[PDB]
Amino acid sequence: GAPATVTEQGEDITSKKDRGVLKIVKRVGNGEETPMIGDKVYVHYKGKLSNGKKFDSSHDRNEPFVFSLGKGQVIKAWDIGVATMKKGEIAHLLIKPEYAYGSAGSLPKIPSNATLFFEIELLDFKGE
Ligand SMILES: COc1cc2cc(c1OC)OCCCOC/C=C/C[C@@H](C)OC(=O)[C@@H]1CCCCN1C(=O)[C@H]2C1CCCCC1
Repeated sequence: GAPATVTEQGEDITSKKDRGVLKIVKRVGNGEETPMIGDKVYVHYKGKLSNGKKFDSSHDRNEPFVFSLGKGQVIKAWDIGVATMKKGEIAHLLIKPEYAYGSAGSLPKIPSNATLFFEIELLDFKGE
């Protein structure tokens, strides 16, 4: 599966290099420019828990997901991962609980020590 490809071949994009966020680019985006901290960011995504028990998509809501990069408005893995993406790119992220919801989790939706996979498409990013 898509997760196992990332676990195998996938780029370690953490600063500490602890394999905590792993990345494969699936469709290459456009321009040399990736977003700066603070940028307003527009994505579509699909996401799941590795346990296969929960799934979530921006499409279930019929619209892009929007947030300010690097404000901790998402999990650390998104602030890291999306910062590496070009306009128009689709990537896969596989994420250790340390860069998601950790030992506490976020019950009931996310258990203690959960691993998460996302597919992300970066639609646009505008400046603060
Ligand atoms: C544990 O809570 C949730 C987790 C996730 C989605 C949740 C959610 O309920 C608040 O609602 C769906 C719409 C997003 O609501 C706005 C804020 C999200 C920010 C924050 C909670 O999440 C994140 O940063 C990440 C990345 C951005 C997309 C959502 N994501 C999630 O962790 C998903 C999660 C993904 C795995 C399957 C279950 C849901």
